[PDB]
Amino acid sequence: PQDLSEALKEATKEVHTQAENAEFMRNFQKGQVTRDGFKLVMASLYHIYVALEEEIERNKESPVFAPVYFPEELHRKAALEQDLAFWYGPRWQEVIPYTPAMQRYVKRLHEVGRTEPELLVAHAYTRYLGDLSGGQVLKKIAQKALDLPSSGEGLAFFTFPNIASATKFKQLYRSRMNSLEMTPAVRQRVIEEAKTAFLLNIQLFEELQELLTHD
Repeated sequence: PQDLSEALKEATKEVHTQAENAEFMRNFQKGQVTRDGFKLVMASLYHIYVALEEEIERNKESPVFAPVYFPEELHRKAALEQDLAFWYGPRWQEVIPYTPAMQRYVKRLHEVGRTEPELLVAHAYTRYLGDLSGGQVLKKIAQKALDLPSSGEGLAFFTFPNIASATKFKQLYRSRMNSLEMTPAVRQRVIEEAKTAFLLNIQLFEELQELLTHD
């Protein structure tokens, strides 16, 4: 439907559902997550955001991405750095895993950011706004299921400090994205890449599940 944000939601409803029904995520959402599994998602998110934010910076001035460029409100890399230092210790950077499923997610981000910046919006929208909207619920599940100490660290990723109202921010983001000048042909590629984003998360979930069950 007219608005890109609406068309995107309709065409990805199927894969979005498959993403949430993916075993690993399904369990996490049901409160079934382990420290090992949670550490894997956090490490995964770090690699994803590092690559995504790297590509955003390279394209922040392009007419195709500038409208959805909100560095202070959304950057997550720094937050994940604080979090990984807690979950993996002081030497996290040389200990966190970087699996094949994480690698191809990163690869795709770099591909899009370097040659087709017009599609970066598909990843940024689903990743940022998706994480922003589901964070508080996932955070509580994490706290309950993992029983961490009153360390004051480990879940910074789940709080977007520079966004007062998640609802008002999403309204603004969709507005910028919905008023983005794009061809019905370019528009189709973007919707298709939104699909790619969800599919990349599904293959990641499938791998993390496999890793945990066979270690």
